Amino acid sequence: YITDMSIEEISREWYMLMPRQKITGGLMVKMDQAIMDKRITLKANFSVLFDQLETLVSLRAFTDDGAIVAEISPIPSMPGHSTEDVKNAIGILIGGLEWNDNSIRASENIQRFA
Amino acid sequence: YITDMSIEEISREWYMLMPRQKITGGLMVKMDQAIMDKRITLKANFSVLFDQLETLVSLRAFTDDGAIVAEISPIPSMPGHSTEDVKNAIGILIGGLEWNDNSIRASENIQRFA
Repeated sequence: YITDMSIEEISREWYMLMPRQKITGGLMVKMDQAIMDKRITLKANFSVLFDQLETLVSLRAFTDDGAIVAEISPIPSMPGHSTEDVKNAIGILIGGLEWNDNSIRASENIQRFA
Repeated sequence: YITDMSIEEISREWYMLMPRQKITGGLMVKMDQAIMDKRITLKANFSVLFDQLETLVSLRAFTDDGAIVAEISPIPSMPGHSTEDVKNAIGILIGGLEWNDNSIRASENIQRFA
């Protein structure tokens, strides 16, 4: 099991100026269209089996000022999913952010297991 | 050499309310951020060689409305783009559009050669 976020930072209620979402694999992917020209920093809490991602808890995206603008949590009702599902939820999100000229950096673990 | 687009279509000028344009290779994807939940159809005029694509002249995207909301055109300063470039511009455009809950359909010719 791995962690990039304070139990606080993962339990922090957050909201969007311009809500967007996309449901993939077993993964909900939300992200605020309002954000542009910022650095976004990706932090995932997740589990691992045999040196590889096993299950995602939450990935959240922070700005320089530590605000969260996008999350990638499992589906509430129907969460079962693989890790190949995750790499895509991320491509998806990252893709959306970079459309608004934001530049993206990812947690170290996030790059090891994805 | 293939043409989904009547000359009027590929020549006509067109506008956006929430413009956004990414770059990839020698190609310039612009899209109107202001469009939500519309069906978009991709028509592309392009040159083919053998049984695969050669040079995009342009790819525009239309609502059932006939209005063009996106365009993947070759950058004038450097004009050269690649086959793979085009594959990327398109994926990028789908993705950027599909965030606004838009549904896409591609011309036969596009699906055939890309």
